[PDB]
Amino acid sequence: ETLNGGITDMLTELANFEKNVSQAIHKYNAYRKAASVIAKYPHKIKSGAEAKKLPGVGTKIAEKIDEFLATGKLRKLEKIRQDDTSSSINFLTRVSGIGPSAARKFVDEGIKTLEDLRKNEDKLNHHQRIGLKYFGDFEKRIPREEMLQMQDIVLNEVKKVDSEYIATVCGSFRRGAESSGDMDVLLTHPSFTSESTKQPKLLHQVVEQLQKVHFITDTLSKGETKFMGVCQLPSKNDEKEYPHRRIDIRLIPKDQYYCGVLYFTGSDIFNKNMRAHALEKGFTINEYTIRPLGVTGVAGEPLPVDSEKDIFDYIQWKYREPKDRSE
DNA sequence: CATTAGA
DNA sequence: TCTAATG
Ligand code: NA
Ligand code: NA
Repeated sequence: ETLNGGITDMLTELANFEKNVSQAIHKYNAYRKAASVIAKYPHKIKSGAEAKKLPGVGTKIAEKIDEFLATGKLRKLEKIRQDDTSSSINFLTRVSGIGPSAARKFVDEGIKTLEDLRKNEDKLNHHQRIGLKYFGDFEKRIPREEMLQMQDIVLNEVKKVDSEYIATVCGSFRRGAESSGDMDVLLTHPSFTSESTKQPKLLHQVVEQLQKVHFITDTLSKGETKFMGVCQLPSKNDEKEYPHRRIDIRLIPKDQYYCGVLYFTGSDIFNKNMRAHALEKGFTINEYTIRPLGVTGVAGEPLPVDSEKDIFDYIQWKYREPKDRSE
């Protein structure tokens, strides 16, 4: 957690590089396992060899360990950190809709700078274009202050459109976090569940709504179960407008809410833990359901839920407020 | 790990 | 169709 961090962090530095600049899934996958194990390791790594004993830690990595242990630096790292091309890819990648595949492709073409992108807004697709369009706004955090204003609006329409709607703004937001990245609206409705052959307009109705009013200003992607967009707070009697923000909505079968809701609310750890807990308590929990375990090895049978509570009960736990969903 | 674009 | 990009 700190006793072997540099090693791990250098490792991840390395790893990530292979994945992105180079197209070396393997090496990249190497660095990651290695970083994982060493990370586990209960002692201070003092040398390659000691490291090397490790599973996944070969001669390659060990080698880097020593050089780093010796000189608190690495060349390959130092070389890469320098490398314009590689620096370039790490950056373009920040543009929403820009992957590494694209990042290289763009570079090769010679698009390195943000402006480069602008000069050629044509070589970019709608997603990427909007990505670029709102680059600055997409990088800025979301004050809960705004979260509250945002949430409030979304809820208001949802209800206005159909009273039978169920929405939940999951995430950190939900976990009481002071700020957030983008807003996540978990959606469902009774006329939709596991079997009931859809009702795409169920999704569509709302979206239209939020656009209607002008909260949604753009669509990244819209499918029959997941809308990916950008929204905006109504720049008051201005002198102050609002940054453009990422927003996502997803329709859900009412018979799978709380689970998802459980799940999207997190935290990353709280889940796992809550997840490990169900296992002992004779269960299984995943993004959609909770199913009683059967000794034979595995087992099915999706237990009926009506609130985050049911799930809790099932594994016989303490209701944990979103607030304290921290781990 | 699944859901969307696009080509 | 596959393949990429987001979460
Ligand atoms: Na080994
Ligand atoms: Na990106």
